[PDB]
Amino acid sequence: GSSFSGKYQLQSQENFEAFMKAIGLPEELIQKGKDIKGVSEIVQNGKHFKFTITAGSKVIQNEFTVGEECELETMTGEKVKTVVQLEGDNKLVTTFKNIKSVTELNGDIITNTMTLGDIVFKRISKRIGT
Ligand SMILES: CCCCCCCCCCCCCCCC(=O)O
Ligand SMILES: CCCCCCCCCCCCCCCC(=O)O
Repeated sequence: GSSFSGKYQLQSQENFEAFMKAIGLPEELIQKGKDIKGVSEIVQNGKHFKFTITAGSKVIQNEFTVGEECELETMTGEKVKTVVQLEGDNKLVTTFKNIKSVTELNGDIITNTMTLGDIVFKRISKRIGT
């Protein structure tokens, strides 16, 4: 299975600044990063996932197997041990650092929602070729 596989780019986001402040992203990276339409690349092979998030020179590479312990490198660079689960046929769900993350794919649109307390940080991305 390779349902999530693809190359995607941010179209729009909500609450970037409030969320990144709350998690402790350096102010310099908040200000430089707020208008970056980052590129996300996902390679899925059954339960095994590799994903790359690129925003300028900043490249975050992660991998996990659904249902197994993984170590996810977050935006600050903090690495957190967690588990990513499938929810329904189109969602990837996990929690780290008290952040609830939901990644939902519908056709060529991926929506990622991260909520920390009352702060909801929503990203909409669109497939950009192969
Ligand atoms: C060359 C100047 C450096 C640019 C630094 C960019 C700062 C990163 C911006 C954060 C983008 C948010 C990515 C989160 C991805 C996700 O939620 O899955
Ligand atoms: C960098 C923070 C760790 C991310 C934790 C979520 C792991 C499951 C989702 C992986 C697919 C990545 C899709 C991201 C799309 C986007 O950039 O908004």
